Amino acid sequence: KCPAVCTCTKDNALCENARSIPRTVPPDVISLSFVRSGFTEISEGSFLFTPSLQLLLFTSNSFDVISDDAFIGLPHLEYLFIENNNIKSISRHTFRGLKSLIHLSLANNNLQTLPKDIFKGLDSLTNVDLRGNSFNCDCKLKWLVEWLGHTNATVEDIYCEGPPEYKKRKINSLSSKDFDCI
Repeated sequence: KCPAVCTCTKDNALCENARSIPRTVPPDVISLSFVRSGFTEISEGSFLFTPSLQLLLFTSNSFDVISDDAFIGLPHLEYLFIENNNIKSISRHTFRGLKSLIHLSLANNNLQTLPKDIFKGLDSLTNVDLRGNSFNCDCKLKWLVEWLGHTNATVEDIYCEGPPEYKKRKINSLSSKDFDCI
């Protein structure tokens, strides 16, 4: 049955003010959304009780950590929209196992950095949205500049919000020349 913090149809569940990721979402749902949620963390294997998800949305939440393998066990997931959240930390293997993922959004989360190889193995990606963040253009972001240069995925123009000498520079236009790290 539909969890009380959710509203469900046959195909879809929309959860609001959830205090934890519910483990009782009906296992046949193919799209799941969390809005204004109470939980602060997304630990490994959080969605194993809904293995048939094709779409996941997180919007207007506050997260302390999205952990390694948060989205593991979801081999059919094609759309993952993580937008308009406060997110303190995302991990290197947060998106591990998402071989079918077509479109990832990390838009409007005021992210200051992204860990190296965060998109490793996302071989089905045609779209990634990175706008509306606050990236610091330092050595920790060097990998992203290289990734933007080699990916076939469509990615919008995004801009450094720091350090001050880099502010408003288009990240897509940077080179590894722009970074001399050790």
